Amino acid sequence: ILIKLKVKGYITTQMRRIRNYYFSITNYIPSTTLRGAILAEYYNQTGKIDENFYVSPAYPIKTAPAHYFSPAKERKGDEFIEVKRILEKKEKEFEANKPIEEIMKLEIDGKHPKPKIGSLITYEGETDKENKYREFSSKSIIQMHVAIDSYKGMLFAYEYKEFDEMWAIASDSEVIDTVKRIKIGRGKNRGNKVVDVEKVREVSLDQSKGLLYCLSPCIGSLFGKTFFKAKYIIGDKSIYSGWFTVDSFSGQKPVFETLREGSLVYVESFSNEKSLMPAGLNFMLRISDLSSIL
RNA sequence: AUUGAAAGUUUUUUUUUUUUUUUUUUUUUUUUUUUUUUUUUUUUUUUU
Repeated sequence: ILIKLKVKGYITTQMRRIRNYYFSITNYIPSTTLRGAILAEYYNQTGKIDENFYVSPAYPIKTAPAHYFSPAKERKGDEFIEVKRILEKKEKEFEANKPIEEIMKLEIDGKHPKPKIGSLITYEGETDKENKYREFSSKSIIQMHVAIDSYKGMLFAYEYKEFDEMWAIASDSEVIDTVKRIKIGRGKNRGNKVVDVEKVREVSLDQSKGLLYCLSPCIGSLFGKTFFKAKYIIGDKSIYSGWFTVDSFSGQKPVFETLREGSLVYVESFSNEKSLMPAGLNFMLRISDLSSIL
């Protein structure tokens, strides 16, 4: 199921507390934060919360994290290209005994590109088989505040981010039906401008064996709980600081490093354990190209 | 129930002082109140 967020306002994101300041880190909005906001709205409306809810991280509309096979033609530019139906043209021979070092040959032409896995990329145009793309840059501001009882005693600062329409995939539930606007950010009761959630057409994506684009920061296994095994993993390491309930005591702030978002992993088998989509991770999917947003 | 939270960018400061729209500039120069008109006509210093 697809959702739409007509944000068009200044909101915050992952903060890096420094002394007493706060700084923007992720140019996008992480699934955990969204899920927390959407569940807080449910709690406000009713209070009965459910942990079976999963929502993909939202990204600016018509944008997507970058993967390895979507590099930038310039070593310092922001213009990205890739082949139509690349993953079908890629993969495939993964069934065959084809050397991976030969598989990841990006020298389609002279002056071969350099990729930046996990960056916000905006679709641009057709341009025959090689689709035009552009890196996404957002607007940020600084909001500093004073502390009084008439007379200053301390100081604080914040960094807000400007976003256009936002899109994300969630779980089919009445929660989104009964929730319309969600306070999002570090300061939920101070600093929000405008927020809303729009339901749109249902989305049916298939998760099965084969090369899959890990939208969320996937993790192969945790605490020995094996989720899936991958032939070859292409991406980057990430650090996860989120929330998950294990029913009984405790169940907050579990820190476990993971794969960076947009990493390419060739998984050939899964497991039937407690899926980590509600924990905001493991939102892989099979796509023909980045045009899967359509 | 967002990793997560709660702080007014606030107090405080007069756009104020110095400077006269001032000096010089005669409402005067010229023009005869003259010009035609007889203080005139009528009347016995006088009678019974």
